[PDB]
Amino acid sequence: HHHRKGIILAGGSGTRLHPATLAISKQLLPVYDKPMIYYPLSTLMLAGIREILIISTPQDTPRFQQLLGDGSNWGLDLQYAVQPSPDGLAQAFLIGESFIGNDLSALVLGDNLYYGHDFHELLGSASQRQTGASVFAYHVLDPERYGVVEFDQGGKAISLEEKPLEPKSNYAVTGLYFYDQQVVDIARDLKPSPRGELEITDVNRAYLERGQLSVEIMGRGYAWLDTGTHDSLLEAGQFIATLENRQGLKVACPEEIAYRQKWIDAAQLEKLAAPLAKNGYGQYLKRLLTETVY
Amino acid sequence: HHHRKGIILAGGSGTRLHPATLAISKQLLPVYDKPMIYYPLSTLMLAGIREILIISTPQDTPRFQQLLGDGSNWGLDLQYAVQPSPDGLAQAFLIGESFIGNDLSALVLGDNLYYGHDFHELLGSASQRQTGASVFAYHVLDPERYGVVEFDQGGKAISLEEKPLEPKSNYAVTGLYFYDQQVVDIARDLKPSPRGELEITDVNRAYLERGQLSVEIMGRGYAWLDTGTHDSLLEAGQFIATLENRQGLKVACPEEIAYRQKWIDAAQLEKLAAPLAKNGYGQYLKRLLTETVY
Amino acid sequence: KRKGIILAGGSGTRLHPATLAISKQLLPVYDKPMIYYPLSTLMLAGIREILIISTPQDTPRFQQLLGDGSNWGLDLQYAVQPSPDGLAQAFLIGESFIGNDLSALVLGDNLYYGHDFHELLGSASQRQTGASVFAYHVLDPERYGVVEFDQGGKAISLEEKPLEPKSNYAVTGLYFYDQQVVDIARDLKPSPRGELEITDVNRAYLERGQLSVEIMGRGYAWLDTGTHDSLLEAGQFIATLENRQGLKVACPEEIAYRQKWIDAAQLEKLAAPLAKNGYGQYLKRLLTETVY
Amino acid sequence: KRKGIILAGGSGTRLHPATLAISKQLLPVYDKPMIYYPLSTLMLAGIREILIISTPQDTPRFQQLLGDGSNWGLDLQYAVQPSPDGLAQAFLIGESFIGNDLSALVLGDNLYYGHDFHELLGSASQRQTGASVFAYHVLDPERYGVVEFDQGGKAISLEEKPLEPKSNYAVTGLYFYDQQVVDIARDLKPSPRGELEITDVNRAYLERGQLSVEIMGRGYAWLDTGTHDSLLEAGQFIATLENRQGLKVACPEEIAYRQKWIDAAQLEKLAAPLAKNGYGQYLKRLLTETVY
Ligand SMILES: CCCCn1c(N)c(N(C)S(=O)(=O)c2ccccc2)c(=O)[nH]c1=O
Ligand SMILES: CCCCn1c(N)c(N(C)S(=O)(=O)c2ccccc2)c(=O)[nH]c1=O
Ligand SMILES: CCCCn1c(N)c(N(C)S(=O)(=O)c2ccccc2)c(=O)[nH]c1=O
Ligand SMILES: CCCCn1c(N)c(N(C)S(=O)(=O)c2ccccc2)c(=O)[nH]c1=O
Ligand SMILES: [Cl-]
Ligand SMILES: [Cl-]
Ligand SMILES: [Cl-]
Ligand SMILES: [Cl-]
Repeated sequence: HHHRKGIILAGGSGTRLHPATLAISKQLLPVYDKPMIYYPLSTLMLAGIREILIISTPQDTPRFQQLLGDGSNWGLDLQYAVQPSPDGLAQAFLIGESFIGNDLSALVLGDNLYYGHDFHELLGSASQRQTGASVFAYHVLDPERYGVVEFDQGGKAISLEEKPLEPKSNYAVTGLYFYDQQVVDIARDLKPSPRGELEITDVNRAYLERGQLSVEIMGRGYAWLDTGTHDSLLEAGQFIATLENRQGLKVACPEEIAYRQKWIDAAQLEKLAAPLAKNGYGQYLKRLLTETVY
Repeated sequence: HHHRKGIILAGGSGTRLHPATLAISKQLLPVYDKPMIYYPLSTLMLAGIREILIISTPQDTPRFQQLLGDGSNWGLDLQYAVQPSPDGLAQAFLIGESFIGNDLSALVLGDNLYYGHDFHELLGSASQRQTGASVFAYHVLDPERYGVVEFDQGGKAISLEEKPLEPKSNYAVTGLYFYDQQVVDIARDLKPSPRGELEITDVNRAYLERGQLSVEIMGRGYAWLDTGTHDSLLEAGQFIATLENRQGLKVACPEEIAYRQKWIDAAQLEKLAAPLAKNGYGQYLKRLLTETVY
Repeated sequence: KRKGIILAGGSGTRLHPATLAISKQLLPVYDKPMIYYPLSTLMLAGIREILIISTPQDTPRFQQLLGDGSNWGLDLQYAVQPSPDGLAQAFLIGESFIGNDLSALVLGDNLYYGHDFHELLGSASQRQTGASVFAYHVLDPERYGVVEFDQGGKAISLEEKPLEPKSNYAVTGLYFYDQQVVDIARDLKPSPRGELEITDVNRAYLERGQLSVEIMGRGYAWLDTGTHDSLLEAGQFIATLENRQGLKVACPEEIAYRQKWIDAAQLEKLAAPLAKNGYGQYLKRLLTETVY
Repeated sequence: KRKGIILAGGSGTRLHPATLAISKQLLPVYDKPMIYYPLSTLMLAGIREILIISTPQDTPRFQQLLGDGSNWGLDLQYAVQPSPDGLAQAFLIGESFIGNDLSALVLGDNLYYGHDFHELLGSASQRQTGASVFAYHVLDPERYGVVEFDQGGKAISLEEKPLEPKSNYAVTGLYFYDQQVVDIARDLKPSPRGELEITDVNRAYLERGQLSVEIMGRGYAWLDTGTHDSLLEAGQFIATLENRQGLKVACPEEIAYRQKWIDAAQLEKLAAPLAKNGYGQYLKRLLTETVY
C-alpha cells in the first residue's frame, strides 16, 4: 500500500564538431562569458527545479563536477550519471530512472540556449501541468533537422515527425521537455530507430497518441539559439554578448537566478562573489546585492 | 462650440557618425536586410498607428519619400515634414503641430530598434492610456547617455534626469513615447537647454510633475538595441541576422505587419511581392500568403 | 601615367529594400563609406587622376561626398552609367577620360587587405604593356570570372560564371590595362545575359599571351560585399582590425599624406571638421605619430 | 636545429567561469582548438621538435589531443608549469629539452595571419645568433611589452606594461632565441609583480645589441584572445576568412603536408576518422587540389 526533478543531457555529440571538441565536451565550451551548460541549468532553475541530474560521458563527468559541485553553493542538489555510449536522448530516462523515482520530471538538452520576456511564466505553465507531457514548438528556417509538429486548422497538434525530408510545418520541437510519471515506462518500451538511437520524438508521439501532449508555441519574440555548428556557436556568443553589453545584465547567471528565487540569501551570494572579485563576473555578483532590478 | 497619430524623428544625427553618414542619413542605413527606419515604422504599426509623420532633413526627405511613398501600399497614410536644423527631439511636436491637430500621439526615434515577446501587448498597454504620457524604462550598462528614471522603494517613478554624470539608476527611457493632447502646449513653452536643444526629458518631467507620467518597465527579456556608434550599429545588424536566419522569419517587415493587422489583404501582399520576387525579401512576402505563423 | 576608374554602378534589386534609397557603394562598411576602400586602393597603387562612374541618380551623392579630389591631392571626375549593362562599359563611358594613357579599373564594392598590398599593386601598375589581373581562391567560384591554370601554373582559360567551374580561383575586382583596352571594349558584343563582359576584355589579352594573372595569396583578404550576410562580415572584419590596431584600413586622408600628396598642414585642416569624433581624432594623431 | 616551445599555461581566474573547467588554449577558435594556431605557426617556421608546456591538470588533455606528433611528422614532448610565475619560466622548464640547440617560444593563445608570414618566420628562424622578436601597432600598448624606437627606427627601450607607454608598439607572443636564452633565464630575478619576465630576457639581448626587433606590419593580423569579447572576434575573423576562401587557417595537417613532412597516403589516413564532417572533407580535398 502506497500513501519535479530535472535532467540535463550533456553527453557526447560524437565526432560531429571534431577537432574543436576533441579535448572537451561541447557543453563545457563557453558561450561568450560562461560555460554552455550554465544556460540550460539556469533554465531548469527558472522553472523552479532544484534537484537536477547531469548526464555526461565518463571522460568529462569530473569536469562537470569540478565546475558545478553538488549544487549546495546555489541552493540546488546536483547529482551525476554517465552515458557510456550516445544511444539517444530518450536514454536519459533509463539512465536517470532511480534518480527520477516516482516524481515528475523535466529533460533539457545541455546545448540549448533560450532567451525572452516572460520566459519564467512560459516555463511555469508547462511545469504546472502535472499530468501528460509538455513541449515547445518554435518556428525555424530548417525544420528538417528537428522533430517537427504539424497542426490542424484549429491549431491542434496532430502529428510529430523526426527529421522529415518534407516538413509539414516550420515548427520544431525545442530541447526542453516536461513529463509526468509515465515517461520512464514509455522510454523502457522504446525500440531503437534505424540509427540505433532511442528517440525522444517516439516518447512525445506516445503521449500524443494518448491525448496527453500539450504543445505550446514559443513565439518568435523568444530566441531559441542554435549551437549545432561552429557558425551557430559563434552567433550564439555574439547574441549573448550584445544583450549583456547593452543591458549590464547577464543571461543565465546561475548565482543570480538562485538569488532571485530566494534559494540563496545576500550573505551567501557575497561569499560566491569573493573568489571572482577581480573579474567582471564576480563584480556582477556583487552589484546584485545592492541594485534593484525589475 | 466643439462636439492616435505617429511621428518618426529621422533627422540629422549631426556630424557624429561622419564620414560614414556623409552621403546619407543614418535612418536610411541598413540594419542587416532592411533600412533602419523600417524598424521604428514597424513599431508604430504594431501599436496600431496608421497615420504617421516622418520628420527628416530637407536634403533626405525625397529619399524617405522614395522608399516609403504615401503609405497606401501598406494601408497607412504617411506624411512628411522637414527639420531644417536639429534643435532637439521635443521640436517634433512644433514641427508636427498641424499634423497632430487635436489627437493623441506617439513619438518614436527613427534609429531605435526593439524586439521581444508580447511587444504588441506592451505597446497596446501604453496606447490604451488615453490620458497622460507613457514611456518605457530599460536597464542599460551606460545610463549616463540617456534620460534616466529614479524609482522609490515601491517602484514609483520620482525623478527624471537627462544624461546625469551619476545616474540614480541603470534605467534609461527608451526612444518611444505616447502622449495625450497636452504635449504640443508643453513643447511650446519649453526653453532651450544649455546645448540649444528642446529636450524630451523636460516634456516627460512636465507630465511627471502633473502626476500623469506612466513609466512601464521594458524587461530584460526585450532587446532595445543601440545604434549610436559604428560598433553598436554592426552589433544591431548581427543581432537581427541571427534571429532571422534562425527562424526563417523577419523582424520589422512592414508588409508583414500590415498584412497581420488586416490593413492589407492577400492580393495586395501578392502585388507587393512581385517586384522583389527574385530576392529573399520578395520570396519572404510570398511565403506569408500560404504559411500559418503563430 | 595611369588613370583610375571606379565603377560604383547599380546592383539592381538584389539587395532591395536595403539599397532602395541609396547605392550600395555609398553605404558604410564599419566607419566609412564603402567607396573609400576601392578609392584607397587606387591611391595606394599610386593613381591620382580618377573617374567615378555611378547611376545617374547617385552621381550628385558621390560628387558631394568626394568633391573634385583637390583636398586629398587627387583630381576626381565623374560620369554616369544609365543602365547595368556590364563592367566593360566602364571603358566606353571612360574613353575620353582615359585618352591615350594607361588605366586601372576597380569595382566600387570590393574590399582588400593585406601585407605588402602596396607592392602587389605597384608591380601590376609598373607593367606598362598588356593587362594584369589577380586570381584569389574562393569557396564559390561560379559567382565570378574563373581562371583555369595548366600543371605549370600558366593561365589557359577564363570563364564568366561557369556552371562547372574549372578551378576555385576567381578574378578579383581590380584590373590594370595598357592602351589597348578601350579599342577591345569598343568591339565587344553583348553576352547571352545581355552584358558587355569584363571577362571578354581579359580573354582578349589572354589569347595574345598578354594577360598577367597574379595569385592574390590566402594571406590577403578579398572580402565579399555581395549579400547582406557578407556586408555584415566585412564590417566585423574591418572593426576587429581597427580596434585591435588603433589604425584604420583605407583612410584616404592617411594614404594621401603617406604618399606625400598633401602636407602636414593640409592634413590638419582636414581634421578640423571631424575633431569631436573618432575619425578626426585619428587624423590628428597621424600628425605626431610614426607608424611603420 | 631550432627547437619549439608552446607555453599554454594558466591564465588564472581572469576568464572564469568560462575557463573554470578547461584551459583557454584547449578551447576552440571557430573550427579547431586554440593551440592549433601557435602549433601551426611553429610548423610554418619549419620547427618539428616541439615542447608543449601546460598546467599540471591539463597536460593529459594536450597529450591526448596532440599525441607524440608522429602522425603529423612532428616530435612532440610535454612538460608542466606548476604555477603562473612568468613566461620566462619556459626556458627553465624547457632547459633539458632545448639542450644546446636554437629555440623559439610562442604563446599558446596567440593567433597570427597574413601574406608572406612564412618568410617573416623563415627570416627570424635563419638568424642563428642573437634573438628576434616582432613589434605590432596596437590600441592598448600598456597591456604588453612596449618597444620604444629612436628617430632612426632603432629599438632603444623595452618596458613591461608601462603606466605611460613610450609608443603603441607591442612585442608579440613569438620569440626566437640563440643558445644564450637558458643561461639568461637562469639568472633572472622575479619582477615586482612576482614573475620571471620574458621582457627581462629580451632586454638582456637589447643591452648587448643582439635584439632584432622586426615590425609586424598592419597588413598582418595579430588577434587578441585576452578577453571574452576578443575571443569572440577572433572566432568571427577566422570564420570570415575560411568561409570566403574555402581554405582553412592554421590546419596543422595541411601545413605538415605542404612542408612535405607527411605524404599523400598519410594525409589520406588522417582524413578517414573525420570524413563525415567539414574538417575531414577539407583534408580529403587537399589531396587533389592545387592551391597556390
Ligand atoms: C526570476 C528572475 C528572472 C530574471 N532573469 C531573467 N529574466 C533572465 N532572462 C533573460 S530569461 O528569463 O530569458 C532566462 C533565464 C534563464 C536562462 C535563460 C534565459 C535571466 O537570464 N536571468 C535573470 O535573473
Ligand atoms: C501582429 C503580428 C506580430 C508578429 N510579428 C512580431 N511579433 C514581430 N516581432 C519580432 S516584434 O513584435 O518584437 C516587433 C514588431 C515590430 C517591430 C519590431 C519588433 C515582428 O517583427 N513581425 C511580426 O509580424
Ligand atoms: C602607403 C601607406 C601604406 C600603409 N597603409 C596600409 N598598409 C593599409 N592597409 C591596411 S592596406 O595596404 O592593406 C590597404 C590600403 C588601402 C586600401 C585597402 C587596404 C591602409 O589601410 N592604410 C595605410 O596607410
Ligand atoms: C607552407 C604552407 C603555407 C600556406 N598556408 C598559409 N599561408 C596559411 N596562412 C593563412 S598563414 O601563413 O597566414 C598562417 C599559417 C599558420 C598559422 C597561422 C597563419 C595557413 O593557414 N595554412 C597554409 O597552409
Ligand atoms: Cl512572440
Ligand atoms: Cl522580461
Ligand atoms: Cl599568402
Ligand atoms: Cl604591412
